[PDB]
Amino acid sequence: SMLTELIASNRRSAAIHAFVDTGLSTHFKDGIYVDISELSRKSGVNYARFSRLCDFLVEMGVLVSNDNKFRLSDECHVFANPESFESFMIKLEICSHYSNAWLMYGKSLFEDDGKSAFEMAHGRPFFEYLDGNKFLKSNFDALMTRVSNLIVEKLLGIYDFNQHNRILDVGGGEGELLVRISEKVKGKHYAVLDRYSELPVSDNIDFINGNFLNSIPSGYDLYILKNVLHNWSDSDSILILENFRKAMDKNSSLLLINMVKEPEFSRSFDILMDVLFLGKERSFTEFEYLANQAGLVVQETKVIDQSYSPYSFIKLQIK
Amino acid sequence: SMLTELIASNRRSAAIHAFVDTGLSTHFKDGIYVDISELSRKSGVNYARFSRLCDFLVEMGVLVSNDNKFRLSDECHVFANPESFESFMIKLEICSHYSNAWLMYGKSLFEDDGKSAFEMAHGRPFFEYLDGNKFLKSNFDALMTRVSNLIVEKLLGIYDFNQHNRILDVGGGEGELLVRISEKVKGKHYAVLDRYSELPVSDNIDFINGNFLNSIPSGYDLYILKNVLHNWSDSDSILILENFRKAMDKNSSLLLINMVKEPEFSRSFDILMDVLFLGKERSFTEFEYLANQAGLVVQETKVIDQSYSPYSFIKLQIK
Ligand SMILES: Nc1ncnc2c1ncn2[C@@H]1O[C@H](CSCC[C@H](N)C(=O)O)[C@@H](O)[C@H]1O
Ligand SMILES: Nc1ncnc2c1ncn2[C@@H]1O[C@H](CSCC[C@H](N)C(=O)O)[C@@H](O)[C@H]1O
Ligand SMILES: O=C1c2cccc(O)c2C(=O)c2c(O)cc(O)cc21
Ligand SMILES: O=C1c2cccc(O)c2C(=O)c2c(O)cc(O)cc21
Ligand code: NA
Repeated sequence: SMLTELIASNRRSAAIHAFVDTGLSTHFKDGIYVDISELSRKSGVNYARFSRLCDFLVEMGVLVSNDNKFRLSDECHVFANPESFESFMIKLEICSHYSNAWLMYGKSLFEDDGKSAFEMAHGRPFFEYLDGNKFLKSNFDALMTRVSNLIVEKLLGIYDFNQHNRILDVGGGEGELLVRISEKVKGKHYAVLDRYSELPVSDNIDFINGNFLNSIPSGYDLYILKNVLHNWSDSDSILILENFRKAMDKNSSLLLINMVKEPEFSRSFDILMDVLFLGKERSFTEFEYLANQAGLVVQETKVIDQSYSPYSFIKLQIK
Repeated sequence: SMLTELIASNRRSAAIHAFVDTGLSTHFKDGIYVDISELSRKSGVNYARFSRLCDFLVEMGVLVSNDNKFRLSDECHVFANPESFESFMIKLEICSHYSNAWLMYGKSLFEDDGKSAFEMAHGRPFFEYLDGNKFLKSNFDALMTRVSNLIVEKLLGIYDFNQHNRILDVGGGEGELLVRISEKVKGKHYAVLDRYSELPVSDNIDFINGNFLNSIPSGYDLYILKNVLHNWSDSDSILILENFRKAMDKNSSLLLINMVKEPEFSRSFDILMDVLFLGKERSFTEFEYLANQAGLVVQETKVIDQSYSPYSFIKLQIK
């Protein structure tokens, strides 16, 4: 049936997880045809059982079968690279913490606590729990770094960064957005604000330990907020954009950059943001509405096309 | 993207799970259009957050949206019935025990210990663990009961049960197959062999606590073995069929009934049998081979069509 295979959709995720997390996928580099019998002798993986997994991977379109051998498909070459963002995605997707968060999702819909399904399972909100968990934090921060590394080339193309002097990336994570921007845009003051127990170090990057719910530091003329607001509710999103308006002067600009809600694409991510953060995906006009409540105005609006999702580039300034 | 939504396939299962497990799907009986605002006041679910889950269910084809109201699809009416086979399926599919089993699947490929990924996660083989876990056993036994109730109509159609006198259903679970056969085929002796701590009770069904790995009891002219062999290896499958031969005489008949591997259908179930049992999916000829190794001869092979999978009906006698 099609409904029973829809019920059994998790089996598709778990099969890819077993293929990628073990490191078996890293034997399929440069679109080579792998002999599974030779892979069995080299790595010690069970020939008969892994051959059954490969047949299911061929069904999913991850592998391609020819000449009694298997290659990764054109689109699934990323699984050969353990450094790829797709590798970090599946490692987090069906991990025990996410699984337990999903099992509290149903129950979380009836609660008016303000606690996410993640918090009900674990006892702390996502980012606070990550502070005491290397696995979740390292994989999450790594994923955020890879997607930051992918988009940066297009950001520099669509927006002139040389017109600015003092740049702050609010919730910048490991800080790879401004590090890569600073390499191609020279002789500027660069700062990255996030929650740091230990401050990261990089040449001409000012790492700040702070909280964007409490306050943003003033005196900067370019502010960046990439993939933050979709981890928050409307009220918290307004509170963040309010703290920008207090900090920002007349000359200042805020680049609200985020994955955007387009009808054509999947709502699956919208549900994940509800489970992990009690947040949501938003459209251009939804982002614009929250900005208007905070006391900000939309000057420019452009779309950035990434492989996995469309992005919403919004240049905001104060009233 | 197509790759990231294949990676995020677990989100479909988990979204259906939250919809069914809570009992929100039971409000969508007989294809009625549910107002979510009305459902919010009645049951107490968050309006905005459940509305977002419904929009994702519309994308999956579980719900249909017309005039800001949601009904179940023609195929997905089953989710309205909490005692449906599909309702028990999703309740087991992404439960913590299955999740932890899948997370040991990758590691289990490199072991030649004879331990399933389930046993590696939980410390005992599947059925032995179900003895000390009512959640898994009651849901599993219930699922096996519902699929037994679905097939019995077609099974009575394609085989003459009136010719037989003494009937034993080996690994018959709660015994719903023989109970439904006994209701229409009257005046026969009926017995259901399985692993019972406490014997089930039913009108003229002889429930036997036993072990088909150890021996099958002799003195029956009809034997049934439905959806057992796909929970076992080839050697264990041969051991069971050998125990049938030693039990059976020249006039005896064994109905080997099981979900069969057809190229057209998904390999997803084959991987689940590997994770849970170290079992496998098998074709007609593969089933035929194991029977011939055990010293059984095929009399009559037929195909039974079911909604979710094709079934192999193999009549076996000794020689
Ligand atoms: N109260 C808070 N103050 C500052 N940073 C916070 C915060 N709550 C969450 N964050 C940070 O917000 C980030 C959200 S993920 C986005 C990371 C980065 N901007 C990127 O696009 O790749 C995380 O790095 C998290 O640590
Ligand atoms: N060693 C053993 N001896 C007897 N029954 C066993 C067994 N190991 C597993 N079983 C039983 O085999 C069944 C597998 S599921 C099949 C149940 C039923 N025949 C149906 O098709 O619906 C379970 O009920 C399980 O309890
Ligand atoms: O894959 C992503 C992701 C990709 C691109 C941009 C993103 O922001 C994310 C993101 O936030 C995210 C997440 O919060 C939790 C996840 O398990 C996975 C992802
Ligand atoms: O849905 C089934 C199922 C359906 C029909 C016939 C079956 O045998 C099964 C079965 O065995 C099974 C299982 O062993 C574990 C599961 O999580 C789900 C199922
Ligand atoms: Na390896």
